[PDB]
Amino acid sequence: LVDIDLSSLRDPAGIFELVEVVGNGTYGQVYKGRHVKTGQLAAIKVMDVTEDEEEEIKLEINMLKKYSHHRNIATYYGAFIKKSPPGHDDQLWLVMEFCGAGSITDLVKNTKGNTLKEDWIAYISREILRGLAHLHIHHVIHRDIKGQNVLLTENAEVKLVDFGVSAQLDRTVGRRNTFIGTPYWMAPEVIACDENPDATYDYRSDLWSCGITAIEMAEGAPPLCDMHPMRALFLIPRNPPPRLKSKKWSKKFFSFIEGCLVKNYMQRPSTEQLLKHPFIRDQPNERQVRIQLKDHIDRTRK
Amino acid sequence: DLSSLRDPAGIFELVEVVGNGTYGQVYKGRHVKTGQLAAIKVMDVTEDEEEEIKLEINMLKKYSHHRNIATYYGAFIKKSPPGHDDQLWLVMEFCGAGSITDLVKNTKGNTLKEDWIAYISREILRGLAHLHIHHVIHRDIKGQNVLLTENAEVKLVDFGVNTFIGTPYWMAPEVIACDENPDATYDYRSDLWSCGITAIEMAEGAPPLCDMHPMRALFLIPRNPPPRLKSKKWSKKFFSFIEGCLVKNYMQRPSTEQLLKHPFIRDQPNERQVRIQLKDHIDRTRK
Ligand SMILES: c1cncc(Nc2ncnn3cccc23)c1
Repeated sequence: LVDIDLSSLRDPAGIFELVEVVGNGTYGQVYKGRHVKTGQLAAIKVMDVTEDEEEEIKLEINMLKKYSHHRNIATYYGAFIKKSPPGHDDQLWLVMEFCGAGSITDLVKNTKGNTLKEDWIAYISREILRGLAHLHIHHVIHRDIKGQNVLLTENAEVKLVDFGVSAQLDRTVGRRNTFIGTPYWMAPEVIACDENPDATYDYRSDLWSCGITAIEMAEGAPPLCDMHPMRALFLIPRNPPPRLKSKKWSKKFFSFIEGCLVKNYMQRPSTEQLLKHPFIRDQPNERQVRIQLKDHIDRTRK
Repeated sequence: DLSSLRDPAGIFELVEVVGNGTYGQVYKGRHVKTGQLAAIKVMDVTEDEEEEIKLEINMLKKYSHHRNIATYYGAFIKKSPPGHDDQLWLVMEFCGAGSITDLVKNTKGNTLKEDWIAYISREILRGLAHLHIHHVIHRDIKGQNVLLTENAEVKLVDFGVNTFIGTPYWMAPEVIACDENPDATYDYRSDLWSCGITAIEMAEGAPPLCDMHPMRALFLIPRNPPPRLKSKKWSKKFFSFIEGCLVKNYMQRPSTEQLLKHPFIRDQPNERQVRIQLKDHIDRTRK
């Protein structure tokens, strides 16, 4: 798009507009929007921000790493501030490519038995991996791969949520930064312990999260769901790699999970290696899966 | 019943973001009909929730009636259009002077006078003593949850409160799971550790380890010796009070009643003047 500037905080007038009526009290909810110049739909994350946070947002935007677009990433369109008079708070807008069919989590929640068919898991997992491969080659770690951050377009295209990942813009607004988020999709290396005191992310941390997302697609929830988050945090580096509960799954799927879920990131395969895994590489029903997913989308849209 | 909750249209308007009790945001709310101020904790009702907010509202109305706890007014449901969750509005007492964190950040040198720390710490302890006798653990004592009214009254907010971990800096060692503590216990005494961290925050402008990434702070809290005031300027009674709050093993940590008898808390002859001095600061902070 012609009027996109990812390096500056601008007024959205004449660039983007909300289509849904946005009320009072926003803190990260996503609304249908539109690119004014092209008419193309957009997803707009809206947050009420203080005058102080706006100054901070400006610096964070300067630190945004850049990367070309990719069919498996919901294109990030920038950050905007919609001004209010002094005293009353302004609103930060984070703008992204619109994905109509909702998240992978909603898809599984809406599916009978909260389990997706294996060939659907293979298709979705490959698209996630292709999205990650693109970020990784540009030296960007997603950091929040989970079913809720993997979206479907109307045409069953798979896209990773990008509301400014290379500077975690959506997890800093209302002091959500000082906070440890949800731990269920966290790799062992991102959690500090005796052998790992400097809990440092690596590109490979996204691959562990991708494996947890594949279990989430298979069982409707990540392995340590409902457990107090502090206990999940203690158990992740200690427990054996999570494994699918049901015996119904193919050997290739169990094998794919073993690849993602190597606890020691130094021994965990790269995104390129996981893309060559038979579960991902061999998809002869790929044409049909898209058709099957596209029908599930159109049937839930009523 | 949750269905009995009315729409806030024509009753309350959201003015500006004041805090965050995450879940959701906290707003300075203006009563449309009277012009009177209130704090509004806005949250999306997944429902799901149902019992979760029902028991939050239940404990808000049950325990808000103590001079050291901000009083609960009522609740509203802002019905949202399809495709979005409805919003729950919890209306609370607006504490005009803001949080003790803001107070210290606005103070020159990011340090409060010792007799102010003693006064604030005692009111926190009195608020905690009320919750503890009613078998309630606050679980989130920190400068951001300790507020000052315009009359320099000290009030606690966001008590008795879930798949995410908040900020870890004020967490007691027992609330953090490790080899020797796999269960991550919450005891009434966990609030006392947090109270000690809040006293350091009042003294230095930030809790110990504020620098560290939250995950690293989480690893260091059970390992590091009890935090201690950096400056040598503080009195021995204040160092002694911190030693009392900051006993790492909660089984050996004094109760709220024992800490209320500590000389730093018990001996406050300038109590009348401190309130005057605090009221002066808050009324001065108007620009
Ligand atoms: C409930 C839960 N978490 C935070 C709050 N914050 C406030 N509440 C009341 N007055 N006030 C003035 C400034 C900030 C606040 C309340």
